[PDB]
Amino acid sequence: RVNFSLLEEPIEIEKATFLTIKDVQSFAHLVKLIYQYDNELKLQKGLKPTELFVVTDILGYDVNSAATLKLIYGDLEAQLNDKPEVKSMIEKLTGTISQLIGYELLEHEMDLEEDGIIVQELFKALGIKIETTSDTIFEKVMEITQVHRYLSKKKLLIFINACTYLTEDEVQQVVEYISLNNVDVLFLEQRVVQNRFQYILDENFYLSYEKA
Amino acid sequence: RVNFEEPIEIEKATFLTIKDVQSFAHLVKLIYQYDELKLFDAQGLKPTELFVVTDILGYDVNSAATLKLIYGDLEAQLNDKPEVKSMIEKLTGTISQLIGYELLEHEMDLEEDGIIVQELFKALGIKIETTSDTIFEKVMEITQVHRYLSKKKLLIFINACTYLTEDEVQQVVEYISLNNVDVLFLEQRVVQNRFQYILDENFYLSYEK
Amino acid sequence: VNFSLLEPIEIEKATFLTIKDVQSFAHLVKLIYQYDGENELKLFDKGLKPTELFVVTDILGYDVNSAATLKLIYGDLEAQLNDKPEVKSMIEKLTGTISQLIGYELLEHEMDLEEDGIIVQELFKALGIKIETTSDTIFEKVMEITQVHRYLSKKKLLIFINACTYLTEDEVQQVVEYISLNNVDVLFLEQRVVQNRFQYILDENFYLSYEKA
Amino acid sequence: RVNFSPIEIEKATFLTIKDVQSFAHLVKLIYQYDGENELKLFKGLKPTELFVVTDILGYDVNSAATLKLIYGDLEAQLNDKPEVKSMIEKLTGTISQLIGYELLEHEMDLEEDGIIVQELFKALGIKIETTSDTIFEKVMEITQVHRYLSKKKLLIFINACTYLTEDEVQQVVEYISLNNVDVLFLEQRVVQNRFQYILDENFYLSYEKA
Ligand SMILES: [Ca+2]
Ligand SMILES: [Ca+2]
Ligand SMILES: [Ca+2]
Ligand SMILES: [Ca+2]
Ligand SMILES: [Ca+2]
Ligand SMILES: [Ca+2]
Ligand SMILES: [Ca+2]
Ligand SMILES: [Ca+2]
Repeated sequence: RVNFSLLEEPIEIEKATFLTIKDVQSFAHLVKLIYQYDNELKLQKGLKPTELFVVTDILGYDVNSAATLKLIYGDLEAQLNDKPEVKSMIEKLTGTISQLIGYELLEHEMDLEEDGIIVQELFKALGIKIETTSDTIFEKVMEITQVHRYLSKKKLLIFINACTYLTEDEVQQVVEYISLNNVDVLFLEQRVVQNRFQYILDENFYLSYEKA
Repeated sequence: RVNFEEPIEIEKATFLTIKDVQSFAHLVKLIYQYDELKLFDAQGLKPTELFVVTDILGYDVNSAATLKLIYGDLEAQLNDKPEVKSMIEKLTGTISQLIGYELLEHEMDLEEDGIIVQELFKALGIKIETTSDTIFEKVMEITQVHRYLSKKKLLIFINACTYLTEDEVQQVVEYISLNNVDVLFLEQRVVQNRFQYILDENFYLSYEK
Repeated sequence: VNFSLLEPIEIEKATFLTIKDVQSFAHLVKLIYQYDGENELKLFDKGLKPTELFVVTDILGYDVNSAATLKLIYGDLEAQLNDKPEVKSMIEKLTGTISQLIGYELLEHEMDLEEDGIIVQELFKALGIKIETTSDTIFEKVMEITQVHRYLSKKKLLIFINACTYLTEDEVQQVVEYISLNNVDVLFLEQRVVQNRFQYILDENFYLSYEKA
Repeated sequence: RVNFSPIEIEKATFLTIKDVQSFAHLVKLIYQYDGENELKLFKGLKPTELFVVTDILGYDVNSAATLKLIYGDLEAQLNDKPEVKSMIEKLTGTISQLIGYELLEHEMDLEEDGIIVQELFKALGIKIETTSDTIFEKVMEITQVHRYLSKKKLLIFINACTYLTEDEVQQVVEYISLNNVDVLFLEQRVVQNRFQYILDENFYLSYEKA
């Protein structure tokens, strides 16, 4: 994954790549570009607006949206498909509940009818979601990265200012996760992230791949 | 129970025929307009306490407000069969445990609440069966549903008795008696072989046969 | 359009069908309400989707002012307006003037405000444009349902059940009079004979005939 | 106004937290605001009285409840310019009648009520413009929105000053002091050239000019 704007040199986003932009205006501008994304070019084949995933507000980000739960539930059912001895138990438990309640409908004085219970119905009845209420920014960053692991239509996650919140070993565990799961993410910072390699465009317009 | 040209007393299944079509139309209008024509208790009826059907097969017996009342009642019936409820409680508990393990094995921080019996009712698709209904059956169903909707003091059917054999009518008239529900049947053709208020072409109020 | 259930009766314009036996009247009503295409009632052209069918028993209760009906009526209403261009341009010029004025008000306001335009539909919707139904008689409502049947091109067959029990002999004529004018196929289904007109009849012993009554 | 996890929020007030773990911890505390570990006082603040932004450009300024309030103010404005209101009502009036005849000649029994200004604003899609915003511009708009929502007693911007030059912050602060609202700027690095509370690398609170 490749982008270019004012640099006149293409930056390469492979796994977890850090881009620090010292001058606030140029940082405000690249940020504005990222939200207006459509100038600013993302690649070979140009990225579709819909394949970009941007977060600035880590805690406000809704990770339990309707679409994301759909995939999670899809995978949970799959996982449970591969454990026939468990799926089996579940089926017999739900079957029994249905016979049981079935009887009640009969003894009920109106003309009652039922279908049955499939696993998705169970996921929905259980209130299955990602836990977020007790999240630290670190725990949440991780949760956002994993949703990205899943959202295979989302080609690039850009974090903005996310590092201003994390301790240095915290940044390393996020990187280790991104490395290990073959996803690509850009951290866009205005202040240098300590003890690692990063692109830096400095107070003047000198682009370098230094370290801190 | 009391409604009014002359005051009429509605209790169990009562029949009102109007043979002059215009005055039948006019009354049916007034029935749909209700808020001019006045309906009383033992000594004032609010619109939400009145309930009307012309389209017997189209009426949704499975509407959410009614499904609530049946579910409530179905749960009460569970509650009063303590060994059965306990069986269900532990079976849904066991499910919640199993799925909960699966949550732990899944890579993300996953959470679940629990399964209560109303959720089971909604997951099974508990409703009143209607697909196979005959007009006759649907009238029976609608009538029961009238026993439950006790904020609905009076039920009016219009032209029901044109769909129904004189024997079905009597079934229904009885069934209504066993539930002590007040329902008015408004017709335009006399209902054969029974006592009905009649308002004839020449506007004479009769209690005939 | 055509039905068989037992043989076949063409329904062209305002056509009446009296089923004199109550068992059979009820059976057929059930068939209509259970209509899908795979089941035992058959309605033609050949073709006829359930989505294309349109049945009303309860007339006062029918919602003539639904969103999907109103979209069609507004559409017609737009066209009637394009057929009188001097009125049309006056509307465009008058909404134009509106938009400029409110525009200047967006400029003078502290905040950075933006508008787009007013198009006729938006005017219809701001006008509370609907069919008046509060004061309806059954007769009046029956006209409106017929009228709405006409504008819904997707609805090929309208069916009224027991409509003639609320309607005087004069009133019936006019519905038929309207129906013919507009080339819409509506079937009136009855249990009693309709006074003084041509109908199909199924008698208590199941002979079908086409008679005045 | 008053803050503790003991700080007085008045007009434009900045609070810098130097240890990232503290910062993180407080930001989280802000997103959980109920009345638990940290507290905001006039008497307590309800969570609907609170108003936090981190994602400036993402923030929906054009929400149904905010628009409600602009429209009322726009309407108020209109009413105060009676020559204009009078022109608008004539225009809507004439339109009403033209369509009026068209309904009378329509075959169906067609009915209309009328047009009031609020409906006018709605058919226009009156909204705050944001597609072209810079972060600065958006920051002004949100500050404006805060000025309309009497209900939110406090606005908290987090990391706002990583996107803003010294001169722009200064324009934001001029605006706020002037329209007199309470907005807290929570940062993790010192904002040049102004007074701000500072939490040291623990645990000392001081109120200096940087
Ligand atoms: Ca089910
Ligand atoms: Ca969590
Ligand atoms: Ca639950
Ligand atoms: Ca049934
Ligand atoms: Ca518009
Ligand atoms: Ca009317
Ligand atoms: Ca209006
Ligand atoms: Ca703007």
